[PDB]
Amino acid sequence: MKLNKYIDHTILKPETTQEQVEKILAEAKEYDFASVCVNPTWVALAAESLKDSDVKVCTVIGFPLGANTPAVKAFETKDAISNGADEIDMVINIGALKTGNYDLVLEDIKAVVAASGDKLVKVIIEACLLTDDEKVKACQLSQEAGADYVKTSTGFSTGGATVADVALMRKTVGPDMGVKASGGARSYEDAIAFIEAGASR
Amino acid sequence: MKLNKYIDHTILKPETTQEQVEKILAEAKEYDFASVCVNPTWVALAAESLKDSDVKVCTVIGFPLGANTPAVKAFETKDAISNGADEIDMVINIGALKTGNYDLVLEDIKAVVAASGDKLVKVIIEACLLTDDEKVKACQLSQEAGADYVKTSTGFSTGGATVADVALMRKTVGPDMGVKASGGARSYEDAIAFIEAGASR
Repeated sequence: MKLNKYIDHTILKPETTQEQVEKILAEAKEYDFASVCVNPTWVALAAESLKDSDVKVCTVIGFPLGANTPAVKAFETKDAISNGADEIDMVINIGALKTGNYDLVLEDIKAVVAASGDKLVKVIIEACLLTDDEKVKACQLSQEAGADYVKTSTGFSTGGATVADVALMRKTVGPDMGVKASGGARSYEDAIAFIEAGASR
Repeated sequence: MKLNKYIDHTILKPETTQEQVEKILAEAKEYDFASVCVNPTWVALAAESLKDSDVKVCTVIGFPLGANTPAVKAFETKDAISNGADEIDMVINIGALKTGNYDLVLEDIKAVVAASGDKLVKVIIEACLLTDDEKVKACQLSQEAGADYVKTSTGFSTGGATVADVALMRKTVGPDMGVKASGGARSYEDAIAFIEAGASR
């Protein structure tokens, strides 16, 4: 129970204005959600809005395509933290993973984690573009590189979280790593199903 | 009268593998296209493949949502150029522009131009998400900030270049700034229409 703390109040559409972000922040305080998720450009604003609030400021790194260099994702992480971010969601280098360049994927995630400091890092693996072997390998690489969560989706691709995917990730990273279901409409029914599949906080 | 020089051979999908990029490079040299456009993660690979050719290495900054901070876009620009990029396509801060925060838009584009050095900068305005006033102002800001091109689209939103948009951009920036038509599904016929509408190379 207490489903409100399973909700990351998210707004990441490119056309998003300040008014809409402020509306999201207001709703987040009023309904006491776990966090707000904004693009880096709003982090500062969010940080100022939620400084007296259990609600965390979450932002996205190398988002949503994850096709940046590790140096740039690291820099964007440290910048986001300097601007007031509490959590870091990065997008895995999907292309490198599909290429079989696991060394670069690992370097990438480690680059982001190193810059993170005491802040938690979630790695969006973008499951809808992956084979099952690639999902497993993405989660293993995420755990080895020292990430705290694996996340299903950006919400900007062909599909979001599936029960099978969530269960598979949970199986892969064990019980002590976070598994977040993202992407989708998304109804509370979906959230219940994902939690039952092994999704965490 | 010779269309191959209006073509920027582009591959930016997140699932893109090394083999596909190499195929794109091979096709680009073999048919003598203007450039290849890849995400930063491939710039180096492109730079080595096209070091002996007239074909330019083009990459994308703050792509495709343009919702990064100016420091990060500048850093990514410097990183890309250090990796061998010849041209820079940045995405305008669409949200700031829709907010009316023109100061931040201008600071953003100027940051990228400053980091650009002697390399050319195109500003992707993502026209499909904009009103006509915002399109005009995006082009004006791009011009004021010292960019060399205005571009219609990222190819990752609801629509790409339209003849009307191109004509409007050309009308806005005059005859000495570049106007590039990019985006969704593009037959040579469309390219003809856009060139006649005022698109450059």
